[PDB]
Amino acid sequence: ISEFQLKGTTYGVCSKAFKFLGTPADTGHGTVVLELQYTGTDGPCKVPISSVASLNDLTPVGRLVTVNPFVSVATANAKVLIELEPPFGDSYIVVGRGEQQINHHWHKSGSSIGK
Repeated sequence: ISEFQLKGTTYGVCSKAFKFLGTPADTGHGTVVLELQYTGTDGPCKVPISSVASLNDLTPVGRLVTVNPFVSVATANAKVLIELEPPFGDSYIVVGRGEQQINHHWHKSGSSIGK
């Protein structure tokens, strides 16, 4: 399920220095827990993370549960666990902007993969 203000264009879409620490894992509460580390000393920017049902990142079907995805400071250099909402059947969790990205899958109660 999806709203505007939680995705919320609070700044321009950049991020540069992230790396995965923990790929998304379903909480059994309807959500996934996902962990990154922030691999640089810079980049106050609108962090591109998203939650969709078919890697249709072009129209967000889920949300970012933990926070509005925006890096408000250069001090964001943390190792940081974030919740997302992956919809039922399938989901795809995208981390990045055009030329610079990563993505991960999930499969939950009626997937194309049968779970």
